[PDB]
Amino acid sequence: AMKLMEVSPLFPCIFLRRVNRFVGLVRIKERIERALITNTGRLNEFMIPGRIGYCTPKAGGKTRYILLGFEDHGKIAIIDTRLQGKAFEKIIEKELLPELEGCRIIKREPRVGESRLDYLIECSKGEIFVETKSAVLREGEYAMYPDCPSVRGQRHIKELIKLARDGKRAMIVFIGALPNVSKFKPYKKGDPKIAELLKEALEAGVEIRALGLHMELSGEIIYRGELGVEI
Ligand SMILES: [Ca+2]
Ligand SMILES: [Ca+2]
Repeated sequence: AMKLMEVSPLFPCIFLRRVNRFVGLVRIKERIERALITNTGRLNEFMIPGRIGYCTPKAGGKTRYILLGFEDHGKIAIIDTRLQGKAFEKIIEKELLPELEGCRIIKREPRVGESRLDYLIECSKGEIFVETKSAVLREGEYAMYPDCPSVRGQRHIKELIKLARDGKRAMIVFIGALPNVSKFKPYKKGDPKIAELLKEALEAGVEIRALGLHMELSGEIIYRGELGVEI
């Protein structure tokens, strides 16, 4: 394990209810507060009235707090996809993935086919498109994706497959931002098309990685290393 970054300040809160896919209500001390949710998943196991979450302030505009994660086995599971992405960016910056040494992000959200993928990364010998996905659904030692059907994700995997068949470099990285997981697999029930598409991706040449991450109550974000991938 090693430290990537720190989030400050971090406020414990009580999760009250999800208003819609973008917003939740939480209790912070005396106050009921609107908190941004940046994760399109159901997060049914986390979004339970009474559960302890962790928020950070947001300077402007619509909402003043971001719900970053939830208490999970004494640590914090990171649900916020923006934070997960920032953690990934630190991994790239610090060159902590040997295969991506000497590589850096040159474009964020470039258009690819009918969609956009997270990153275009430039290396010494060429470029690589990298899509990162949240994997915070737990089954024992596994982090899983997704927790419900994702058309957005089906599209992304299709564009990755097409890149690889065109002989371009393509990668999907699952961010297993849960403490105490050592492996990754697709949650077939959540989206059987995605599980089928990930198999097709492997065969086509799309590189698949999964990373273990969590946040400590201190705000420190910890990179545990890679998770064992099953597809
Ligand atoms: Ca994206
Ligand atoms: Ca993404």
